[PDB]
Amino acid sequence: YQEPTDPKFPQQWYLSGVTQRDLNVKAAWAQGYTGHGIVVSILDDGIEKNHPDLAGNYDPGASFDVNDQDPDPQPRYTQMNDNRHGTRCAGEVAAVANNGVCGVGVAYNARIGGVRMLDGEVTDAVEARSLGLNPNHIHIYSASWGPEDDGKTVDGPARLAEEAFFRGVSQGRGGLGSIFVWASGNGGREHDSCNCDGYTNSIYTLSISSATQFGNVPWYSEACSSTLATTYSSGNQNEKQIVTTDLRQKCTESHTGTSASAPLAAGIIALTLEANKNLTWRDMQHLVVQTSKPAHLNANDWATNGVGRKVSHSYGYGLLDAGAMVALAQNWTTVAPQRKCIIDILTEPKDIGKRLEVRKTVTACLGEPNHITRLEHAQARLTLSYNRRGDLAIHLVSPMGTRSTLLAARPHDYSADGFNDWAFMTTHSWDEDPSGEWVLEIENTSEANNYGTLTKFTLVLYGTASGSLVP
Ligand SMILES: CC(=O)NC[C@H]1CC[N@H+](Cc2cc(Oc3cnc(N4CC[NH+](CC[C@@H](C)C(=O)[O-])CC4)nc3)nc(-c3cc(Cl)cc(Cl)c3)c2)CC1
Ligand SMILES: *[C@@H]1O[C@H](CO)[C@@H](O)[C@H](O)[C@H]1NC(C)=O
Ligand SMILES: [Ca+2]
Ligand SMILES: [Ca+2]
Ligand SMILES: [Ca+2]
Ligand SMILES: [Cl-]
Ligand code: NA
Ligand code: NA
Ligand code: NA
Ligand code: NA
Repeated sequence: YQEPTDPKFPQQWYLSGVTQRDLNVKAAWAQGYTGHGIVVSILDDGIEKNHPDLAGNYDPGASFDVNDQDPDPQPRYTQMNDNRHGTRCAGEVAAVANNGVCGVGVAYNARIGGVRMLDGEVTDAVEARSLGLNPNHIHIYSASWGPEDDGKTVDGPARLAEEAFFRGVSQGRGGLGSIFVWASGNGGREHDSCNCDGYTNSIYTLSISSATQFGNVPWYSEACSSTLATTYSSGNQNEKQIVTTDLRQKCTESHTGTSASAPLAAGIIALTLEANKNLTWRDMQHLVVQTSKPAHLNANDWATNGVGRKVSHSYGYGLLDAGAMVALAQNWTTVAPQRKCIIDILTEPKDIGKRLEVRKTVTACLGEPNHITRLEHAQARLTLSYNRRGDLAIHLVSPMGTRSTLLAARPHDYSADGFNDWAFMTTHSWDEDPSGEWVLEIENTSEANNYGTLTKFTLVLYGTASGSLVP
């Protein structure tokens, strides 16, 4: 295998590292996987389709302009270079290799497009028309943004966008399901808690957080239980950043944030789909769970779950490992059809006060076609009132003892509107047997005499009843 000759490839430390602090992408390339035949679309502020490092891989069939309602996603050029982010992300996935320009994409032979959707009012329809763009041509969608990362917002896809997610994973990609890759958020300095973002909190999105070059949790990271894995991104000013294509036919060495991590994951997923084009949207999440690597990622919350995997709310199952992903994809057996077990927990509303614990022993739909012995995602769908929402911290403990943080305290969240059937999601009990006692904890983290009521707690289990590995 001959590694890329591009002038800035040596500066793409998260690929070309010889120190083991990288995404192990060269190993995938050396197995023959470069993204050939795979189609990725960047949902953002547009894509400079004539960029010298993107033109050779540019695919109009992966592109649209929902802001101006035309097929051409070219960015709006301004003095401050406002609409450059989509172009930066496109190059992370699929910048051309061995052409004397900038560096390379993770999947440097994949086809790449962009949806111009963020340069205008982002409505439910705009979101739905973007997520649902050409779903039998585009394999993988990359989205780096969502509701405001101000640490006080609770919002997610409205009706059309949620319908687009279910249509995508159900009928997209020939029935195998669109793969939606999401950044878990940039709200770290606002103490944001990312299950409050219904896009990254969705089971239908494969959610990605960031690690700095030295293996630390960056200032901008949000912790939450819905995150699945991690890719490198920026950190302090002694740590390197992401190197990629930039607006006006330039390169950049200063692409940053969790919003730079999701495209790298999308590229790794593109290599993996080249290795096995029959992978379903759920198969891809299984591969990520099984192959991601905690080693050398620093966090104070690494915990071993019930099947022996380390999980963190900052990192999910750890750093993506592209060589391992493509190796395991090749002979992967398609997972069984997805089951869903609905358990309405409360017999009466419960006063929260200073602290509430709800314990329930469940059989996970024993005797039914939705019996689950092998969990994938789990949700605690909660309806509650509270006088100051951000004073609440919420945890969910599985029968195997895995304590998922569903919500951390959010000091800026002064809302008195509570949670209205909010489906807090955790990935940390993946492959556990969910039969047994679940424990929900709601606590007032403030010394204030806060008050409210939990009126509904639905435990929703997804998964299967076959195919488990030895822990
Ligand atoms: C009841 C109803 O009908 N309820 C409609 C709302 C439902 C909730 N939704 C949330 C939402 C807001 C949002 O709002 C924005 C707007 N704009 C940005 N931008 C633009 C500026 N950019 C500058 C970057 C520069 C500084 C740089 O390069 O650093 C940052 C990102 N981000 C988020 N997006 C998304 C979204 C983003 C992507 Cl990607 C894909 C999809 Cl599907 C949805 C979603 C808004 C409409
Ligand atoms: C894809 O997987 C399905 C489900 O196991 C199987 O029926 C089908 O034959 C597979 N197709 C290919 C081309 O491998
Ligand atoms: Ca246009
Ligand atoms: Ca190049
Ligand atoms: Ca957030
Ligand atoms: Cl469902
Ligand atoms: Na965000
Ligand atoms: Na997700
Ligand atoms: Na444990
Ligand atoms: Na059990």
